[PDB]
Amino acid sequence: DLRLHLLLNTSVTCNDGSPAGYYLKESRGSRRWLLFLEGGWYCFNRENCDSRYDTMRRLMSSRDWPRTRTGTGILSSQPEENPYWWNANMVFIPYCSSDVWSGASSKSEKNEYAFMGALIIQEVVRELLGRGLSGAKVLLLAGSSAGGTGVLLNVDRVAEQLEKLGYPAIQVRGLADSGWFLDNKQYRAPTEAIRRGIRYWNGVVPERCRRQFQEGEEWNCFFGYKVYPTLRSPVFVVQWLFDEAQLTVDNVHVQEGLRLYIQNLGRELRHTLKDVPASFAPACLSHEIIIRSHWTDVQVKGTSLPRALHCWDRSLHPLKGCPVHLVDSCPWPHCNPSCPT
Ligand SMILES: Cc1ccc(CN(C)Cc2ccccc2)o1
Ligand SMILES: *[C@@H]1O[C@H](CO)[C@@H](O)[C@H](O)[C@H]1NC(C)=O
Repeated sequence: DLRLHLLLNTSVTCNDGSPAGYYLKESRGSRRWLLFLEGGWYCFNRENCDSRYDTMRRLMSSRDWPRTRTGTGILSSQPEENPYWWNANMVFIPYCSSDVWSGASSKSEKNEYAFMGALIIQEVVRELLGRGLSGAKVLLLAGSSAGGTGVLLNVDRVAEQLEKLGYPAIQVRGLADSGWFLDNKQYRAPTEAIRRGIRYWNGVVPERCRRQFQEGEEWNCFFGYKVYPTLRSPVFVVQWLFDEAQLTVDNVHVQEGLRLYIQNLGRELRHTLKDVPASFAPACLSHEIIIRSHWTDVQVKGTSLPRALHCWDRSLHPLKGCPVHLVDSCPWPHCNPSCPT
């Protein structure tokens, strides 16, 4: 199991002012570190954050967190469950900031809630350097859903943090799972909700992307195909072609009109990944995968996701029989027989 540590700097807080934290299982024979960002949507004004505090409070507060968590999927220490990185040092960072890991605002006389996701990541990294991270060869920042978008927003800032602190030898990389969305036309909106969120959170985006889109337009950097070309750290993108959260925001729940909509969505997502050299994108209706225990089951062109990630590792030392770019071409959900049931 992974053991809970609340942050020693208690000014870095969850939404309600309680300390943020992380779950850790050390592997003293390994110089690889996996830091995973939890997901779970977000809230963008006082009224909908109040609702979330009533019935999704573990995503806003550490008051009720358990002392341990079992590592699953890519966070498992068993080679049978995790062929990729079973011997790595494992970290799970709970999502308690409701800001897609972008915020830098404290609770105050003028703010009912604190939104400190970007600062939580920074503080976890700093405290881990005293526990063994200082000796690392590779730090893989991973995440699912809102945490997958969080990887895209934060991987280059972690790389800059470690450089400025005097650790140029640690290679920082990103793994974004189910966080690559389209700002597309709905079947019957994310952009306006994210625009309001950034102002409510004092949200921050990567510097090069901010400089392209400029003031008032930072919401663009929450969309994978717009922020990814601005990033310097290596990033592997995992994305279902028919993501259930994408379909929810598109108001989709089969006649000709809906058939054409769904096929066009799959084609648009394929297009945005054409020039992403490390990626895994199966033609399935699902959401998240990398901390699911049966993440080993799905394959594209005969290659599993743990295998693709291992091939990525080798590429960062094309490879015969070890591909890193894997995108399905068939045009309908479950045209891949290995899709989750
Ligand atoms: C279960 C879950 C957590 C987060 C999400 C994705 N959801 C579309 C939120 C989002 C993320 C990034 C950008 C815009 C919106 O699903
Ligand atoms: C705690 O975190 C805050 C916000 O990031 C920072 O301003 C402060 O310097 C930190 N305290 C210490 C002792 O590092």
